This record gives sequence, structure tokens and C-alpha cells, in this order.
Amino acid sequence: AQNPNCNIMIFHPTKEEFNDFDKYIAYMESQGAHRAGLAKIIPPKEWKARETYDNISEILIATPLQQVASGRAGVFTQYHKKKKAMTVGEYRHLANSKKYQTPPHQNFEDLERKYWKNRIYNSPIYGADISGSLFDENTKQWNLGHLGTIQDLLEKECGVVIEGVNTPYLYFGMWKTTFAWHTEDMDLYSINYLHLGEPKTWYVVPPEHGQRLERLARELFPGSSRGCGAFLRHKVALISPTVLKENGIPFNRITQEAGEFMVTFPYGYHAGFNHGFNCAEAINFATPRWIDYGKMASQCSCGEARVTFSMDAFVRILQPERYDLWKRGQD
Ligand SMILES: O=C(O)CNC(=O)C(=O)O
Ligand SMILES: [Mg+2]
Ligand code: NI
Ligand SMILES: [Zn+2]
Repeated sequence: AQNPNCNIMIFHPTKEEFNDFDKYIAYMESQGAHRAGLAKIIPPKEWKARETYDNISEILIATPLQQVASGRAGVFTQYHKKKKAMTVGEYRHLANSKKYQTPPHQNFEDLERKYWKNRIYNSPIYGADISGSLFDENTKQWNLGHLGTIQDLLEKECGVVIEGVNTPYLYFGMWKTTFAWHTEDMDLYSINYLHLGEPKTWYVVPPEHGQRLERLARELFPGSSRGCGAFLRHKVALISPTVLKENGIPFNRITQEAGEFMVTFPYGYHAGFNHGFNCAEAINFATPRWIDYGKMASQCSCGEARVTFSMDAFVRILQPERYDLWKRGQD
């Protein structure tokens, strides 16, 4: 078995290997990459996502989210308070302000220590889930707006034709902006490209050990667990590396820099934070190996997680028993 310790693998495809997306994903899995739940892909040196970022300040963040924490430094939840709209230019200037900017630090490790010590005491503002793309239409390789769609994958593998579309989303971050512990909707893959700015630190639990993280989360967030049998789908809970180590949960960490892709694999729980002002683009995708994970994916039916139009069909086809109850939650 390849990669039996479930380490995060880093890939360096040549320009030739960067032509066929599906094939390269299947290659990385042949080497065991998926066992970690997360992989990094460094593009060939010839490749670029677009020519410059010189003209992005006019993108609108219609509903910036202030991420307010509650709890203790290593075990907390966050709620998102909606703020008034602002442009990317306005947000970048806010991120760089004295109140929100990255503090002085020695290296990524010192900054990681400062994040876990001090996150809860601040409320950074995140522009998340903004439909759109920053890839130039002429970028033909690994263009996250030109991938094969999940609906077409399900049709190719299973024969069934379904409604729905699959488009990318932009994320504008600042120091301390935080992504809570989660897997993807329907335990899909994700791919995330860091277009510009400061790094993103990731934490991930191997898919084969995901239920260990779930059991710890039920112990650490006991009222949330009583409320919903899949409350990590709410994307609100944080648990630090120190707390994971104290509780024996297997995990790995890695820092993504501008110009790099990350892939998350089905049922790979992940969380993380941004180091400073940045912009990322991400989208879900599927392969043949995902289908079985999609059939088994948990679902939030308490009504909090409230998700896309396209998830309907996935539930209806892959989880017809749950259909009914999940759509009671979704209405
Ligand atoms: O970059 C972010 O804030 C969060 N992204 C993801 O969880 C992802 O790509 O799967
Ligand atoms: Mg613009
Ligand atoms: Ni994710
Ligand atoms: Zn729920």
C-alpha cells in the first residue's frame, strides 16, 4: 500500500503532465496521495493562471463575514456576522490596517503559534463563497472554471442525467481568517488555487481516520452534537493541533503559498487559516472513486447547513432513502 503513514504529498508535474487533469489526479492517487486527505501541486514553471492581478480591486464582496469566536483558544466555535458590502480594494486596505494586519513574526511556525494563542480575541473579516473566477479564459491547464462537471461525472459513471451546475468560488482572506473543520459537500474532492498574497495554513485528518475526529468533536461540542447528527457540516467548529495531539487524533499540516494548488480528497477533514491578505479560488470536483463516498456522506437535516441547488440531485440519486428527511431540512 502506497503512503501508509498518510503523509501529505507534494507534486511537481511537468508542463506535459499538466495537460490532462483527470489523469494527473489518478496518478497522484496511484502514489497514495489521497490517504493524507490533502495534496499540494506546484504548477510547472511555464504555467500561469493569468497575466497580472493588476485589475481586481473592483470585484465586489457583497456580504463580508466577521468571524466572531466563542470558547477557549484551542476549542472554539465561530459565527459569521454579515457586514456591509465592500470592494476588493476596500477589503485589501482593511486587511492591511493596524487593527487587522499580520503581526511581526519570525517564520511560519511562530505565526502558527500566535494564531492559536490569540485567534479567539479578534474577529477578522472574510470574503467567502463569491461566485467567480480569476483564471484567464486562455489558460488551458488546470483552469478551475473549465473542469469536467460533477453532473457529467455522475452521468458517465452511473448513466443518470441530472440538473445542476458546478462553478468556482473566490475567497478573499486576511490575517486570522479561519476555515472550520469540515469535509466537502457530499464528501466531494476540492481543488484550491492561491492566486495571490499571503499564505494559507492547512490541517487535515486522513480519510481513513475521519470518524476519530468526529468522535472527538462530539465530546468537545456536546450541545452541538445533540442538536445535529452531522454538525461539522455547519462549518463552525475549531480544534487546535495541540488539542488534536492530546487526544491522539492523526493529522498533518502544510502551508500553501501563492501560485500553488491544494487538492482535498473525499472525506478528508480539513481546517486552517490565512496569514494575511490573500485571494484563493476553489471548486468541488468528482472522480469515479468519489461515487462510493458520495453514497455514504453524512448529512445535516437540522436545517443549519443549507446548501446549493446542485446538492439536491446528488442526494436524490445517491441517497434516495435520506432524500425526504434532508429536503425537510433544506426547505
Ligand atoms: O480557502 C478557504 O477558505 C476554504 N477552502 C476550502 O475548504 C477548500 O478549498 O476546500
Ligand atoms: Mg476589478
Ligand atoms: Ni473545503
Ligand atoms: Zn445540522
